Parts: sequence; C-alpha cells; structure tokens
Amino acid sequence: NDLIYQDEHASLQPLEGRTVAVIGYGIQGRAFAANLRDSGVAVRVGNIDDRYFELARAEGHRVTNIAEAVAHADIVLLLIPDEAHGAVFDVDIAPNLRDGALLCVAHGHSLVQGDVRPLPGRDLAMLAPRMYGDPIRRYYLAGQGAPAYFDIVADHTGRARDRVLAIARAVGFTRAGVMALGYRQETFLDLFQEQFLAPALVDLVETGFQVLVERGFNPKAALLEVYGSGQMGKMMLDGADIGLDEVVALQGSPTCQVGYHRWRGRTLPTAVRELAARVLDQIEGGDFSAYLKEQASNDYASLDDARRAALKRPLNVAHAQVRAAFRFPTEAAGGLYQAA
Amino acid sequence: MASNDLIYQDEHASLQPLEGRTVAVIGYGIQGRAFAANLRDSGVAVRVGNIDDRYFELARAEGHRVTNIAEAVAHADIVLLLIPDEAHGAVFDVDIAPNLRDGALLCVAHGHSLVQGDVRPLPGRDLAMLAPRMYGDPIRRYYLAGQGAPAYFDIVADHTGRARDRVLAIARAVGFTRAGVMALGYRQETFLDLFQEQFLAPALVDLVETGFQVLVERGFNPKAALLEVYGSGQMGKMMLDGADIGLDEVVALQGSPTCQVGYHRWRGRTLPTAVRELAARVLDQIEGGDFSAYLKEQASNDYASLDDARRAALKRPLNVAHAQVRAAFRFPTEAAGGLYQAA
Ligand SMILES: NC(=O)c1ccc[n+]([C@@H]2O[C@H](COP(=O)([O-])OP(=O)(O)OC[C@H]3O[C@@H](n4cnc5c(N)ncnc54)[C@H](O)[C@@H]3O)[C@@H](O)[C@H]2O)c1
Ligand SMILES: NC(=O)c1ccc[n+]([C@@H]2O[C@H](COP(=O)([O-])OP(=O)(O)OC[C@H]3O[C@@H](n4cnc5c(N)ncnc54)[C@H](O)[C@@H]3O)[C@@H](O)[C@H]2O)c1
Ligand SMILES: CC(C)CC[C@@H](O)[C@@H](O)C(=O)O
Ligand SMILES: CC(C)CC[C@@H](O)[C@@H](O)C(=O)O
Ligand SMILES: [Mg+2]
Ligand SMILES: [Mg+2]
Ligand SMILES: [Mg+2]
Ligand SMILES: [Mg+2]
Ligand code: NA
Repeated sequence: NDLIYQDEHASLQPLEGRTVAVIGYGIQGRAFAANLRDSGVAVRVGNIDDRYFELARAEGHRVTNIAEAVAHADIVLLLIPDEAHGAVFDVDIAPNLRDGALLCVAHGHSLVQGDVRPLPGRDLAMLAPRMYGDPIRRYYLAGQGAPAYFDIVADHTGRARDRVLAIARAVGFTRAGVMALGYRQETFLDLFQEQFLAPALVDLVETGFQVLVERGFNPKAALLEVYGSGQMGKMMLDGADIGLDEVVALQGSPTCQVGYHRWRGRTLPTAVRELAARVLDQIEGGDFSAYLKEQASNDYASLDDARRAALKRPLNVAHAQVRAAFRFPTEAAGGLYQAA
Repeated sequence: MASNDLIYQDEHASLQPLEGRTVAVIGYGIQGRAFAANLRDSGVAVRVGNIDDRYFELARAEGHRVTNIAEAVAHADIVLLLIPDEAHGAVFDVDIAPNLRDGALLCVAHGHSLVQGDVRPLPGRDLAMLAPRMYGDPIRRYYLAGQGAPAYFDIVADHTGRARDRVLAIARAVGFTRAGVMALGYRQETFLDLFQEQFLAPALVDLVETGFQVLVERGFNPKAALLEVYGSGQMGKMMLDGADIGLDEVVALQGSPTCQVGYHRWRGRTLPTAVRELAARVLDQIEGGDFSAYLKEQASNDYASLDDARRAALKRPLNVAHAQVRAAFRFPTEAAGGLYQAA
C-alpha cells in the first residue's frame, strides 16, 4: 500500500545545526531556498556565474560557486537542469560532499542514466515536487503545500529518510503529502506528463481555436473560450480538488451538463492512446534520453528556435491581442522570494 | 479584423444608469447568486425572483428580498433571467412578459433561448444578452479582489435607446468591465459557448483520462498517475497561468530544460486529423438544431438521463482514483462559507 507523509509524519528536528546547500536558484532552487530560510533552516546557494547568482545575492542569500557551497553543507539539493547533473556531480559535488552528507535530486532522470550515483559513506535521495516554483512559494506563504514523491536510493547514515522528509516539511510538501515512489517510475511518469499530456492539452486547445476560426467565429472570442477567459484552467484546477466530472455537475448550467455528457468518453480516436503508448516507449527505452543529450548541444540552440517559432503561431498571435484587450486577474509577485 | 472588436472596460461604463432603479435577479443558481451578491455590494437595489425550491431559502438566508418570479418582475426596472435555458420559454410566457414594465430591460446570459425564439422582443421594452465567460464562484472571488471575468453582450431590442448603457451598468456592477465586455451577436455566442461545452471540455477530460488509463495499464502507481494527469493541480495551474501569459510561454518560463525539450518534441504533433473532424461534427450538431432537439428531449423529464450520466461518471476508474487521492493528499483550498453574504 502507499506510504504518504504529512506534517504529523515529519519534523525539522533533523535539520537542527545543519546547513543546506541549494545548488541552482532557478524555478525549483529559488522556491526551496526561500522556504528553507523562512522555516528557520540554515541555507547557502551554490551557483555558476550567471543571472541566477546575482538574483540569489539580491534576495539576501549567502552565494558562492557550487564546490564551495557543497564543502560547507550537510545536505545538498541539486536543483539544476538534468543534462548538467553528470559534469557538476563528477567535478563539483562528489569531490566535496562531506562524509555522512545527503545529496538530493528533484527528478530521477540523472539516477536512471547513472550520471548521479551513490557515494561510499554518503546518502542519496530523490525529493521530486509535483508543481513548479511560484505555486510552491505562494502555497508555502498561505500555510499550504504541493505534493512530492520521494525515494531513498542510498542510506549510509540510516538517517536519510527523516532528513529528506525534514527538507520536505521545511519547503511545505508534507502540508499536501509526500509519497514514496521509485526514482525510475518518477522519471518515466514525469517525462510522460511533459511529452504526451501537456502538449496534447495545448494541441487540443489550439485545434478548438483553429476549427472555430475556420468556421467564421471571432478570433478573440474563440481564444477566450478555448483557454484565454481562464474558464478551462479554472475547471482543471478546481477539478484537482473535487473531480473533473464533479466540477461540471456543480458549476455547469443544465445546458452545459447535457452537452458535456453527450460527448464525454467519446471524443478521441484510438490513435491518441496509441501515441501515448509510443511516447511512453520512447521514454522507457532511452530514445528520449538520447534526443535530450543531443538537444542540450550548443546550450539548447534547437529549443531556442522552437520557443521563438511557437510565439509566431496563430494561437499566440491571438493571445497577445486578447491579453492587450482583456485584463486578466493577477497578484503582485514583487518580493515573493524575499524573507517573510 | 481585430480593430473592429468593441470591448468595454470600467472607463467605458458607469453605475449612473442604475440610480433609483431595481434589478430583479430571476434565479439564484450558479450565475444568479453571483449577480445578486455583486449588485448588492456595488450599491444597486436588488430583488430575487425564484420558484419554491432550495434556492429560494438560500436567497433568504443570504439576506435578499425574495418572492416568486412574477412579483420580482412586477417591481423591477431591469430583469436578469438566470435560470436554465430550457425553462426560459414557459417562465417568459407566464411570469415575465405579462409583468415586464414599460421601458424595462430583460437580459439573458446565453443566446440559446433567443436563437430558439423562446425569449422574444416585446413592444415598448429592451432585450439584451450579457453572457459571462466564467462560472459563479470565480466571478464572486474576483469581484471581492477588485477583479472580474470577461463577458459578451448584444443589444437585441432597444425601445428606450438606453439599453446599451443599462446592460453595461449591470456589467460594471457585477465586475465584467474590470476584465472586458465585448460586443458579440447572441447567435454566435450560443454556438461558441455550446462548442466549448460539447467539444473542448469533454475532449480535455477525455485526454486527462486517456493519460490516466495508459499509465495504470503500463503498471504505474494509480495515485501518482492521477496526480500527474490533473490531481496535483499542475495541469490546471499551467492552463490558468497560460490564460494570463500564453500556454507555450508558461512552459518556456516554468519548465525545466528537460520538460521544454520533451514538450517541444510533441507540441503540434499529438493529434490525428480525426479530432479536427469530430470538432466540425459537434459544430454541425450545434448550428443545425440537432443539439437543441437533444437538449429539449433531455429536459422534458426533469433531466432524468443527465442524473443517470452524472451518477455513472462517478463510477469511472478516474473518479474512483480521484476519491482515493483526495482522501490521502491535502489540496490547497480557500474557506467558502459566507462568500455571497454582504461585503
Ligand atoms: N521546473 C519545475 O517545475 C520542476 C519541478 C520538479 C522538478 N524539477 C527538477 O528540478 C531541477 C531544477 O530544474 P528547474 O526547472 O529549476 O531548472 P532551471 O532551468 O530553472 O535551472 C536554472 C538553474 O540551473 C543553473 N544551471 C543551468 N545550467 C547549469 C550548468 N550547466 N551547470 C550548473 N548550473 C547550471 C542556473 O544557474 C540556475 O541556478 C531539475 O532536476 C528538474 O527536473 C523541476
Ligand atoms: N453556469 C455558468 O457558469 C453559466 C455561465 C454563463 C451563462 N450561464 C447561463 O446562465 C443562466 C443560468 O444558468 P445557471 O448555470 O446559473 O443555472 P442553475 O442550474 O444554477 O440554475 C438554478 C436556478 O434556476 C432556477 N430554476 C430551475 N429550473 C427552473 C424552472 N423550471 N423555472 C424557474 N426557475 C427554475 C432555480 O430555482 C435556481 O434559482 C442560463 O441561461 C445559463 O446558460 C451559465
Ligand atoms: C463550468 C463550465 C464548464 C461551464 C460553461 C459555462 O461558462 C456556462 O456557459 C454554462 O452553460 O454552464
Ligand atoms: C510546468 C510543468 C508542465 C512542468 C513539469 C514540472 O513539474 C517539472 O517536472 C519540469 O521538469 O519542469
Ligand atoms: Mg514534473
Ligand atoms: Mg453555457
Ligand atoms: Mg459559457
Ligand atoms: Mg520534469
Ligand atoms: Na476579432
């Protein structure tokens, strides 16, 4: 059965007198560093010479190169892009990781690939959040959290489990739940969400926009209905709480509910489930891993080209027009990662 | 052309047309409760007209002046018909049309009853659509935070010549002008709204469910599979942040390079031609009257078939997994008690 840790199952006692080195200050690193500090945990940032180094300094952290951070740390969180783990592990982390220290990754991919490996005398774990940084930080400040998966890969000390779960409690994940899941399963599951589900959801939204525009509908209205009004996202986020079919039962007019249930369970041909299986096969059999290693070349040049090209697509041209014309509800984000 | 769109914000609307006027909110459901609460908090005189059911009692519990529909209409300058569309015809014929004052304005929140001829222009009166693009709880939460949701409007009949400023005064009072209120014909609004409900919403959920089913079949932990396809809130957060800054932009901003490379490997390539073809079939059913005939049949027995479909959907593996996940993982929520009581 499942092992799910909440606040009752974790404590900050294991972090008493210990220093955490957050390696990276990106989407995850900034959120971990901010929440650890506000939870009363001694934290240091290790970072290469880029904008994230300057940002960590601007937000009041003790910031050094990665080797120096690791050498002054009891716990090391490797929160940099996965393709970078191998070289940083070999050169900066492994030579400086104290005897009895804990190294944590936030995704299983570098463990599956053998780029991050158990070290004699040291602990190794995965603590993999199921949400990006801004919500982890916003939830933390509101007394809430996002879920995470964890795995104890190597435990020399016999104290790795409570130290990993203490980090999880300090960053807020035990407010939701931290479930035991093998790092190989986390890797394949996580990549599947990114490679099948996220693109399929955006492709469906784009398909709806294209068909409406083809059939003579107002492009601003078409863009608002398929996602830009926030209704489809609100349905999906409220659905996380109460269930997706339940949101329609509770919030839908009878007209809406009758229409929804006419086509619910009937919209997709078998080619969709077949492509999901093909994506999982690419993930499980190393084809994506090889593709990722290639794309990391000249600092992700091909990704830069794909990012720029996507902004020129009709959906994103229409998004810029709608967003300039309709005010979307936002909250001020200035100072979000400064000390609370 | 994009330049042709007529979009009103707060600077283009005022509460002045509502000075000394009473709005009758007919119905106190998903839309009715939000309209009533926001109108009252905006300083607009509001009454609720409702049949004898749980919504009558809720309106009283929430401090409103509540009567049957005919009495509400008889004492109002503006009437908002916020009940299910299939009920518009009988309520219009029996309770509204005979009681609507000279020079009063009737608004619907969906064009379907206008397309079908169940709600019609009345000599000496005004008729309009103000169609919110969001359900009630967000309209209310946004309103209380000084925000709003978009809406479409159409002036169908304007005896007084004052219908536009009165419709937009309602829109400002309920908060839609804080986002934007765009002119769109009631017929277009009808088909567009139905398309969102019959193609896009069920396809998004079917896609989430297909992901869940494939993961469970391939031996993944069902709780984890459920969390990743939506239960974590990540896919919802992606789509809601995407509404702000763009869907491809959320991935560029918030995704690890591993995530962005994976996403861009399959973006624009996941769906076969048959999905597009199905979207066109659903539009054909909506535009040609097939869906209107289906809906009339479904309603004719107080939605008995919908009750069966709602109960059957809760038994699907995705929804069984949802209850297991929800029990075991705490989801961030905000207290909702008293949300619709006076500010
Ligand atoms: N983004 C998310 O929502 C998310 C969620 C869960 C897990 N993760 C995991 O968290 C880890 C960090 O991902 P992220 O999304 O925060 O990444 P990111 O793209 O925000 O990472 C930027 C950070 O990485 C550093 N960096 C980049 N290239 C480097 C290199 N070659 N050597 C050293 N430092 C380098 C930068 O200086 C900066 O500190 C990854 O293992 C990722 O899979 C990400
Ligand atoms: N739900 C939404 O998010 C939403 C959004 C925009 C537009 N609309 C439109 O708003 C209107 C109201 O829809 P809703 O979703 O609030 O409905 P709902 O299902 O919440 O409506 C319940 C209300 O309708 C009343 N009602 C039901 N059957 C009735 C009958 N036969 N006679 C009289 N009153 C009756 C009930 O007493 C109650 O006040 C519709 O035109 C709908 O298309 C709904
Ligand atoms: C809850 C969401 C799917 C509803 C679509 C709504 O905007 C409304 O048009 C309705 O008829 O319910
Ligand atoms: C924003 C969302 C689609 C990203 C998936 C994230 O949880 C993370 O796994 C990543 O690698 O970026
Ligand atoms: Mg992830
Ligand atoms: Mg509707
Ligand atoms: Mg709608
Ligand atoms: Mg990931
Ligand atoms: Na337009």
